[PDB]
Amino acid sequence: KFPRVKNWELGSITYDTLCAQSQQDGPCTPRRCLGSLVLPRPAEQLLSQARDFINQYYSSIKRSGSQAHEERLQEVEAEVASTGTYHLRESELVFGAKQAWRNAPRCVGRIQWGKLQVFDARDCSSAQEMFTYICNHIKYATNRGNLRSAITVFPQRAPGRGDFRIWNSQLVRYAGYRQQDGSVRGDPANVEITELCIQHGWTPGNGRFDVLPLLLQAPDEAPELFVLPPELVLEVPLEHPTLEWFAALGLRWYALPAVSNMLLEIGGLEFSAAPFSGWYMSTEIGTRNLCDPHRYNILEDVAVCMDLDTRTTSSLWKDKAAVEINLAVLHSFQLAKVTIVDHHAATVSFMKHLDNEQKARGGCPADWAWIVPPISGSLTPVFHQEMVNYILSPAFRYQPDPW
Amino acid sequence: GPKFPRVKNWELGSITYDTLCAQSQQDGPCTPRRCLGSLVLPPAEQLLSQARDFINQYYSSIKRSGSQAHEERLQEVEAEVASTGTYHLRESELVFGAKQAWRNAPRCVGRIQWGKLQVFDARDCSSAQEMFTYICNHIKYATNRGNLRSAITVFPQRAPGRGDFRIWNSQLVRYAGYRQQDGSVRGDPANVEITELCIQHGWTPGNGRFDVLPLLLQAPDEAPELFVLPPELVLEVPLEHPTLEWFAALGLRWYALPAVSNMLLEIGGLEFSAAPFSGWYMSTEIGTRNLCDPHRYNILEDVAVCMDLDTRTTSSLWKDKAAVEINLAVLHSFQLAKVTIVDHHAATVSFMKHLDNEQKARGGCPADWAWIVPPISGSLTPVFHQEMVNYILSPAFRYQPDPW
Ligand code: HEM
Ligand code: HEM
Ligand SMILES: Cc1cc(N)nc(C[C@H]2CNC[C@@H]2OCCNCCc2cccc(F)c2)c1
Ligand SMILES: Cc1cc(N)nc(C[C@H]2CNC[C@@H]2OCCNCCc2cccc(F)c2)c1
Ligand SMILES: C[C@H](O)[C@H](O)[C@H]1CNc2nc(N)[nH]c(=O)c2N1
Ligand SMILES: C[C@H](O)[C@H](O)[C@H]1CNc2nc(N)[nH]c(=O)c2N1
Ligand SMILES: [Zn+2]
Repeated sequence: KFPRVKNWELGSITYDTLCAQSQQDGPCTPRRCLGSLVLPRPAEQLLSQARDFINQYYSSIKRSGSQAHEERLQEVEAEVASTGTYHLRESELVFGAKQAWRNAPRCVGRIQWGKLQVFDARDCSSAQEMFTYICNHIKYATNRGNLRSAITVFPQRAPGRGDFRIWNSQLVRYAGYRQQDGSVRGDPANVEITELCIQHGWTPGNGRFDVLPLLLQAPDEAPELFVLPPELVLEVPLEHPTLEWFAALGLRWYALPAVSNMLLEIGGLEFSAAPFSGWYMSTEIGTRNLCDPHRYNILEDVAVCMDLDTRTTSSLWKDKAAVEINLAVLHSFQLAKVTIVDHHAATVSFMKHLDNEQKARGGCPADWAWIVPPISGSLTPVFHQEMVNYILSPAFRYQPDPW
Repeated sequence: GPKFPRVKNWELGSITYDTLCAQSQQDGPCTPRRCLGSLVLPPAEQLLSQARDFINQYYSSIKRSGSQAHEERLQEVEAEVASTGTYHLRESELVFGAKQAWRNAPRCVGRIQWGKLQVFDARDCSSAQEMFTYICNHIKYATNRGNLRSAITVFPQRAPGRGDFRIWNSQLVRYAGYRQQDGSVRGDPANVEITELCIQHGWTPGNGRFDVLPLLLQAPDEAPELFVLPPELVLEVPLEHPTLEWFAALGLRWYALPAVSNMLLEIGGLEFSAAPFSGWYMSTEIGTRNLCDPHRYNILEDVAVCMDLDTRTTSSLWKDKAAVEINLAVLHSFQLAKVTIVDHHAATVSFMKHLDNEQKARGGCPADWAWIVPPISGSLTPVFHQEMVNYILSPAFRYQPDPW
């Protein structure tokens, strides 16, 4: 029942016992594995998730089974029985947010899980106020380049109404403009969201790196548009340690990776706007953002600058240009004094996290295909590490686009 | 949407549904509670139903399902089982089944070539010495002086109460790994045990990093016998770099023929415990895994020092830079020597084409994403962006316990 987990570089073995705490099914069955898929295909239930989560909280502060634990369980029962829902205490919300990050199987940054600033924005009643919270979050998290993990939590979902939602997938994203010639200027991942901004009254730029405005939505209201003041949005010009021409490419990226469209689930309560940020691992920018063919797709441009032979796969021009771009990202961030981690350092620290979690919890849910970096996979220790993937709560989830 | 897994390509935005998985009759390790896809290792009644299924596959493949010859073959199979407990394949059925087992292998990126496989029937083999003759013929044919050709040699199947035909070596060609007094390993550390078994069984060992191992071959109920491959049969490629002149001075080399020799071939309930198969290398197998794994030759640091990189800090990407050059050295050296090899870009491009072929022909293709994606430059290849469904179809190759 408990799976054996082996590391093939070192020959070491552990057993995951934590997986038995899973209450939520993933996409696999004994007939077929679907672990490579990106997205997923009443009082009694809420009450039991609420109890489990409260048990988790009192166990975390070592006060499991005390009177405060007992009376808090009664408070939750009393509230659900009367209202069909309940509310979290602030410190509970703080615990739940850290735990949702801890439990995220696709996150390689989890050694940092215990260090998270939690902003309680549950007293927010308008899109305008959402914006103020978001701006303070950005300023805090950015901290002049010395990035600090943060989450801001807007009011929970309520059965009698529409959700608070941030329409953007990230707080900072570059616009993508579809052209008459069918190409895309800017970031092709953000075409649809750029078009929505324009529909809701934004005057668009014409650059490759136009920071998008935010579409913020209070319950049952049309989303409202807010331009982030450019002084809040820290960006890094990309240059190269040895290649002088690289800077001429005019490439840049923003400092703050801040996911804004996922749902935060704690004790059966759902927070549909709960944006969170940390700092980048270099491959996210250098490899995926700039090199993906359905993104900025710069590989060929860069290789031609390097005067590589582009005529054939076997000169490994792609691999060569990809390394230089990742190096440029590392160099430029370090030069601009902005927090960044390379994929070797991050995966080493992830291995340590796995060992920490083994001792603490008897395992760690991990999604191998997301943990292993998108260049030089087997050069990192996580490649050689077997991993068990499963869903624990508190959790982050995907949710439908609100349009 | 259809009641079958939906499979997306995220580069292109295209969708398919896998209906082939419905044909799987064997459970993998995953459940609704937990995914275990990253784990490397996983009577007459049972046999008869596997047999019937295989015979139906055979007759469907020649477009003769339901026909007299199909029903007669079925009757023939159950009569043979009813009186002996086993049965035997016709020659053309073995050929079909071998190719099908390769086509069904979820972890193989080379499957576009599945229809082109030379199937050597060695089901008459009766000694360890004859296994050696068969293996030498396979190696010569497959190597073809560098113009490599896919091949499989099939020795006799498991029989009840009778011992197995086994090749102890994991591949027909492997380098020795000698444990040193300083605790280190000279040669390939993956091969420490088999090397030590060969010496026990009377091999006089070398003292190099690239000593070709002898074969340990086991006929039914006999102790295994040792056979040295005549060196003229084992094609090897000395490694050099196109621009970095000192690379050749490292004395690195690899062999031409990747020939897996310890896997079990299952066809219709029948188990062929000895059926070595071979193709040609994808360059990352050698340049990235065999040469750069910390637990293999582990040459990353040596090469990066030669390249004069800053090995004191992760963020110089010294590991990534050296790896790329080692991989380019592998491609270049194999090309120069005119030995068949394919890079990870061309290999994955042709695997996508294979996925498209199989969608039309069978309605899906079992594929293990973590194995299909190459170990350098993953997201630079098109398979990274392709969702995959993994399941077990039969005929199949299986891992089997080491015989010692
Ligand atoms: C502190 C620095 C952090 C680093 C270096 C980091 C790194 C990463 C990486 C590389 C991924 C895979 C993303 C992709 O390639 O699409 C990821 C995913 C994820 N991270 Fe982290 N992360 C950090 C902080 C955080 C924080 C603060 C949270 C929440 C509080 C978080 C929650 C998540 C979640 C839920 C995912 C999965 C999202 C998805 O499926 O796209 N991470 N992270
Ligand atoms: C024609 C050129 C071929 C290429 C380039 C190729 C490539 C590969 C690669 C890269 C793997 C992943 C293994 C690893 O990295 O450890 C693999 C696995 C596999 N291949 Fe292929 N292959 C070829 C031919 C064949 C042939 C002829 C067969 C058998 C008839 C075959 C059967 C298998 C099987 C059963 C596996 C999974 C077993 C394992 O190694 O774990 N391949 N192949
Ligand atoms: C907090 C944090 C820090 C960090 N360094 N990195 C991250 C991952 C995000 C940024 N770099 C990529 C990830 O973006 C998150 C969104 N995931 C993209 C895949 C996806 C999801 C849902 C629907 C789709 F259609 C597609 C988070
Ligand atoms: C026929 C063919 C052609 C080709 N290019 N490539 C191949 C795969 C083999 C060679 N390059 C790596 C693979 O070797 C397969 C053996 N390893 C499987 C994993 C494993 C399991 C148990 C214990 C272990 F130590 C390792 C086959
Ligand atoms: C299809 C496949 O699952 C998809 O391309 C995944 C693979 N691994 C990944 N890993 C990370 N970290 N981020 C990603 O976006 C993806 N994409
Ligand atoms: C832990 C993980 O399952 C293991 O290291 C796998 C990953 N992917 C692989 N992919 C291939 N092609 N070959 C391998 O040996 C491995 N090793
Ligand atoms: Zn699975």
